[PDB]
Amino acid sequence: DFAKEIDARKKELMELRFQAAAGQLAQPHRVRQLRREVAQLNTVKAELARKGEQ
RNA sequence: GGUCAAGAUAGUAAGGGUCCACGGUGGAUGCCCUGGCGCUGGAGCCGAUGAAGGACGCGAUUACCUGCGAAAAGCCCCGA
Ligand SMILES: [Mg+2]
Ligand SMILES: [Mg+2]
Ligand SMILES: [Mg+2]
Ligand SMILES: [Mg+2]
Ligand SMILES: [Mg+2]
Ligand SMILES: [Mg+2]
Ligand SMILES: [Mg+2]
Ligand SMILES: [Mg+2]
Ligand SMILES: [Mg+2]
Repeated sequence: DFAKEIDARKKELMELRFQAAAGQLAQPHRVRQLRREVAQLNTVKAELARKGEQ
């Protein structure tokens, strides 16, 4: 399911990128926030790798 | 006074020269430190877990440097 959680931020980042290429990018911060949420969402995966499996 | 003769002698500067006054150019000199030099003393290896050094990228807007690496001027934990 974590891939499902990731690609939603991906698609919003894509359509938001399109909007930036056009005439409307009124909240630039929503960009890097979404990128944050991807990094976090992957970093958490790393913590379930070594945990449990040892 | 006036003609006539003889004689002497000034001022004109086209442009120049010396001096002065005033500027332009140009970056010496003084002052300054963001940069260096040396001695002393510490510390002294890095890499197949990918080194040293690079290439390409990551910004709302990014050409250069800096930082980073598709999780890309950052992500998690701890302390101040
Ligand atoms: Mg003249
Ligand atoms: Mg000059
Ligand atoms: Mg001086
Ligand atoms: Mg110095
Ligand atoms: Mg390298
Ligand atoms: Mg970028
Ligand atoms: Mg660069
Ligand atoms: Mg990846
Ligand atoms: Mg903290």
